[PDB]
Formats: sequence, C-alpha cells, structure tokens
Amino acid sequence: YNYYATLLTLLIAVIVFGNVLVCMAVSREKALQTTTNYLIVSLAVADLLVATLVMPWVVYLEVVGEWKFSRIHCDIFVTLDVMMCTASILNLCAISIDRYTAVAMPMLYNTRYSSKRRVTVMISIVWVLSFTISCPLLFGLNNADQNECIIANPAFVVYSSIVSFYVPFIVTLLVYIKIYIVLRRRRKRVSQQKEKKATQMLAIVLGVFIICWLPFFITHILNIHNIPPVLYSAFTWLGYVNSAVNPIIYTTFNIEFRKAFLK
Ligand SMILES: CCN(CC)C(=O)[C@@H]1C=C2c3cccc4[nH]cc(c34)C[C@H]2N(C)C1
Repeated sequence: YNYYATLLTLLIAVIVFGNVLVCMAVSREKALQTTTNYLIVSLAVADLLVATLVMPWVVYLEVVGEWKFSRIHCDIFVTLDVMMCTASILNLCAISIDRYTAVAMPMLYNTRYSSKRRVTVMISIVWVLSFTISCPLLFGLNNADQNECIIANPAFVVYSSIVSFYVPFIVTLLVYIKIYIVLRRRRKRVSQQKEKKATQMLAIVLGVFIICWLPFFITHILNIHNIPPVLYSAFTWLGYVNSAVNPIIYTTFNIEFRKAFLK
C-alpha cells in the first residue's frame, strides 16, 4: 500500500516543521530564553525525535506490512517509540507543574536561581524516567516474531502504560484543575478577556491531551484485560498526531512566539 506513504509523510513533515520552528524561535530571541520556554523546547525535542526516528519505521510497517530488517533493529524501534512518546507525555506533565508553580508559588517562580534548578531537575527527571521505562524492551523482553515487529508482552504493556500515561495523566489533570480553581479564586477576590483566554488555553491543552492519547491506552488496557484492528491503528496514529498539535497549542497563542515565527 503506497497510499499511506503520502499522508503519513505529510504528518511527519508537519511535526518536524512545527517543532523546528519552536526550537529556532526560542534559540534566536533573547526575550524568549526563559525556563518555561526551555520546558517547551524539551517537549519540542521529544516530538521532533518521534517524527525523525520512530515514525519512519511506522510508515514502513504500514506500507510493507511485515518486518524485513534485523530483530535487534525491531527492539530499537519499539524502545524508541515507547521512550519518545513517554518523554512527550512527561514533558506535558512537567509543563503543567511549572504553570502550577507560576500561580501557587509566584515568588519562587520569579527567582532565577531557584527556577533554573527546578527546570533542570524536571527535564533530567522526565528524560531519565522515559529511558528507564523503555529500557526493558532492549533486553529481549518483547516477544516479536521473525516476520512482525510488535510488542507481545501484556505484563509490560500494563506496567509501562500505567507509569508512562496514567499517573502523569491524573497528575496533569489534577494540577490544571487546581490552577483553574486558583484563577477563579483570585477572580472572585479582585481587559477581562485575558481571564477567559486562560480558561480557553487550559481547556484546549487538556482536551488535546485527552483526545489524542486516552483512546490508545484505554484500548490497550481493555485488550489486555475483540475490537477491529483499523481503529487500533488509527488510535496509535492519533497519539502520533499529539506531537503534531503540541507545538501549535503551546506556542502559537503566545504573542512573543508569534513575533518570532513571523520574523
Ligand atoms: C503497534 C505496535 N506499537 C509500535 C511499536 C506500539 O504499540 C507502540 C507502543 C506504545 C506504548 C506501549 C506502552 C507504553 C507506552 N507509552 C508510550 C507509548 C507506549 C507509545 C506507544 N506507541 C505509540 C505505539
């Protein structure tokens, strides 16, 4: 099937274009070099690595339908898929925690020396944790056959799905609704279109993260404890589309990012 090549190649190109523009914008503009924007750059790097390393072999699987490369190559492919997707999800959770620090710890957030240490620790933790989650697949824990490159371990699927998605998902959800409650509290305590804008952004980021990743993981848990395969593939491609949409929703609304993208 050569019909998948076009569509999936445009998806890869869209992801690469958006994340590269975010990285170039943050690097070039001195006003944009802040620690929250460095968390955004970490998310963009995760998405760019998804598009560059992981997705091209996923296109190969769709086109050829069978794995005609080495078995160790298949192991690298699956562990890279898990690692980069987990890194993207954990970067989203880190951005949520940073935005919470902005609202509930305004004085500590403003301090440069403490904020640098916080963000360097968060970036290190998310990347190390994604690597440690993905590493057992390198050990031949996956049981793929010679023809096909897939993950056939239900136990690893459940255990990695939990730590990689569910608890960062619950944490991000609780953190964002906490930010919403604090925003409403200060709105009651106290032009005003910015206050509705903040609500819009929280709803948009939550909705994108729910729609793109939740169906895939819930389908995995339901499967491991029948459903057709085409929607399974589409659910995986939705998770990949998360990487396409993240650099839009996390930068294109902010004005300073728009100026850099125009320039
Ligand atoms: C069809 C077979 N493939 C391709 C290698 C998968 O199932 C991939 C397995 C994933 C997976 C399992 C378990 C935990 C996880 N966290 C993050 C991901 C993940 C990414 C996720 N990708 C998108 C698909």
